[PDB]
Amino acid sequence: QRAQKKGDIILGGLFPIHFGVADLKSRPESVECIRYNFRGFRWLQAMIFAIEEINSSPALLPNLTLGYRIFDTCNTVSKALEATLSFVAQNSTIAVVGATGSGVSTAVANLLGLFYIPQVSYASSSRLLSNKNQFKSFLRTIPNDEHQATAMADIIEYFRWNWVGTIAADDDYGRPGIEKFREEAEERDICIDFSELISQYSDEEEIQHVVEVIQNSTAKVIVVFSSGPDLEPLIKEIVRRNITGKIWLASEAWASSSLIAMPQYFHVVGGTIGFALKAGQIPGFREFLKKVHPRKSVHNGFAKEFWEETFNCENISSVETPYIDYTHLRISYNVYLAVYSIAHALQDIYTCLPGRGLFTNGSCADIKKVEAWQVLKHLRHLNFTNNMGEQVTFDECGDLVGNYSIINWHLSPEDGSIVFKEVGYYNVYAKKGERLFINEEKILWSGFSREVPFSN
Amino acid sequence: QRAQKKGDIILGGLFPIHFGVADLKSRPESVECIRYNFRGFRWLQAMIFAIEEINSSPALLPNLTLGYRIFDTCNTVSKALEATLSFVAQNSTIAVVGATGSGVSTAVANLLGLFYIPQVSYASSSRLLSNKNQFKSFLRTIPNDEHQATAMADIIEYFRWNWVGTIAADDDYGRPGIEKFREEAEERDICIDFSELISQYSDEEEIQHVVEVIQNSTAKVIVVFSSGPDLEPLIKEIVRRNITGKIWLASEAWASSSLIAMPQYFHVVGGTIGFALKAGQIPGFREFLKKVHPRKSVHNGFAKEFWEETFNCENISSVETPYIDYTHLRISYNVYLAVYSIAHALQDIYTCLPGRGLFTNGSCADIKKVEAWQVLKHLRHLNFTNNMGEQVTFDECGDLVGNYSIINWHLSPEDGSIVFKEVGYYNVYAKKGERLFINEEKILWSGFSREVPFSN
Repeated sequence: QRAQKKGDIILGGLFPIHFGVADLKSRPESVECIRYNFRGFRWLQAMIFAIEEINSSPALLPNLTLGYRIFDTCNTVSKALEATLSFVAQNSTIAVVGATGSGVSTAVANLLGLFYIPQVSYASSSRLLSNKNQFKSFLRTIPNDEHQATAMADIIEYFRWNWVGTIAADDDYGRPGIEKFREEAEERDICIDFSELISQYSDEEEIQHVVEVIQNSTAKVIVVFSSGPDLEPLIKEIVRRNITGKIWLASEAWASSSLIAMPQYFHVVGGTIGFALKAGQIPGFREFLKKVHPRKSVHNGFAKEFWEETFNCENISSVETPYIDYTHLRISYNVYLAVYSIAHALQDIYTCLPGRGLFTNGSCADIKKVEAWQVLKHLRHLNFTNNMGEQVTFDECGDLVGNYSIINWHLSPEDGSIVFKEVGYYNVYAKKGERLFINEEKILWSGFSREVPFSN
Repeated sequence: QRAQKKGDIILGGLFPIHFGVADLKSRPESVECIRYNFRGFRWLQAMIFAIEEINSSPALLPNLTLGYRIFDTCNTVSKALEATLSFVAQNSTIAVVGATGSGVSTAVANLLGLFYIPQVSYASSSRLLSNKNQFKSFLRTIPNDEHQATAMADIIEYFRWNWVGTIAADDDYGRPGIEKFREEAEERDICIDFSELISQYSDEEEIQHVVEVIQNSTAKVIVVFSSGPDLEPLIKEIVRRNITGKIWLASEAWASSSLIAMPQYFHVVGGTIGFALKAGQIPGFREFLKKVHPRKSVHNGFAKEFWEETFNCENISSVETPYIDYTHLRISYNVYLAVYSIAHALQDIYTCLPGRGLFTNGSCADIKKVEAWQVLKHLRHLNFTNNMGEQVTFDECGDLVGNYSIINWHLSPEDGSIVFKEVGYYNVYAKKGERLFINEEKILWSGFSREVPFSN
């Protein structure tokens, strides 16, 4: 299954269409995914949507079509790596949209970097990815977790808390991020009661042990740096243990994750203050999402599966699912800018006056035979503006930043569903000590109480 | 340059023959190594030595020759990855000796795992490599750093110290290891004055900052988890800063590293207590090392370089160098067992009675057409004995353990060189609290003083 389309310029794509895959008595026989990832399918959608829009856009890259080769990482390096090999078979993909996971992106960046194939991630936020010495051809349209780690400490200090816990996934997006927060704390005089590591495949024993350490601890505030899949197993047992009254500080990855944000668990996950990326605006994207259908599209071979999953195999709106059930496009917007950033780099090459080329002898690149390294060069020196009206320009470490959005989980009496209410903002562009804004109101501590909890 | 030799069974090899490699105005043009790694060349030597010995060994694998395909990782994933691709071009290498670096091995294990190619590392000691969920085809002949992290804490508690520092390389062999030690401390009531991260390519500013944090701190004991190259830059400035009286606790990687262990720095690096792996015994290896010569051997294309480096381009003994200047073979012995472990696995396949096969239907594998996954199966269930007289059998996470050797750096008045005197032992096979033995004598605190230093 691969969303593929013919084009003069081919752009690779790696998306988590699923959440994870299922001795050697025989051939390994590969492995199969076992959990469809709605929203993740809406991701590749944006990518394809942006490609179509730019093809229909005469101003951007005229007399030139752009094709795409998009696969499924399924939150597994193995499937992601097999794909990355398929991308560098000739070395042709001029660029590949980075994967979402920090660990998955790390591995793909290793191979892609060897051939200097520009990789623009849309979710990877691991500080380790900023090592251009190893990740030379890595670029990310999402802020690193260094800023996030700082914001959490600010919030804990803001509510006068000195006794807190810690739970991070045993992988790139968590262990490194927590390290930064640990350093953020202690300096602000915030003692850490306990530190725990969880995984999507933690043994039931491990889960029991971490739940045991969650209890016992007198700390009521517990910071959590983990994606939805890794924290899914832990929260499940916490729910049956019915451990309530523990306030959780989400970490973006699971701040808007439906995997954890479900009414059946609101008893414990209720009132979880987390961090969301600034909501972007992709116009005409809603209609594109509704115009999906098997037999139709054809290129997006991923539709069949989607349809089977959304219709137990008919209007998409008929069946509720995170695919079209969205209020703010955040990571989806990141993907849109990611493909647009490459589009502008290619357009720059298409429009480079001789003697004004960033290449040697001020020479330009023949887009008729553009090379990936040439795109990387331009991508490094990219300074265009966003559709939202915002100058976009990757930094020296190929990273662009943006303010966060403090969010608090609240229950809606209309449908009993979990509505995420913005409660404050964190201005990254601001100065230190004047970057955090949290309206004390709109904060339902522990899902209901409106009195700041005690955590000393 | 590749040490290659024809054989029915081909075993890959990745060794750090060097210590590291040297915009996009033009094609990247690859990169070149810039520091020969003596001892590292002595490593591949052992590998080749073991291959020859087993070929000349009729009992082990009769009527069967074994060829090798060995390259240079040069402490760089990029060169290492390019090699790993060369190994899986057909997928043929039945097995590849793992690299030395934790980060380099991690990446190679990703690709090798995809094709289930058994990888047996000889130095990689990163706990993260024990994640068989990701590293399914990873096996290591060296203990993880979890045991080491425990030993350090024991030593600090043994000498009644509560105020200590921390300096780890910003990579797999350091950041994860220190995390374990941090947890080891605090529990033993050992406060950490400061924690710093260093790299082989840390900016001079970074070096100045870490040296500044090294000073100021009242902590006299400073634990250091880093390989020789990463700590080389920091120690250089500490020497010019002439910061003396600071006791250092080596971490195996640099406990016997000539890069740091040099008389010109004994003023600061003097009296550094570190951890060394149990010394193994490879018989007849000395003569093999002396029988090296360009024009001769031919297969080891790495000789030319070696010769140029050892003779500024003649008897090898004439020129002193860590290649033949060795008193205890440790990692070299690890490589010997690594290739022997594969040899025994292949011999098991060569001798499997029908109906007694670890494969389905109790079927054996046709060694005439042996597959890598079949070798992996056998490697998992390997239980042979060492030449030193020791049963060798990888654990569930493909890791074998061994007692460590507390070492203290001492100056020899005969040549003014830095002699490493064994001072104690750490029995991993022993119980908790009864595994650490450090003779208080033979300990020259700060290189000279014989009075336990004060670090509160």
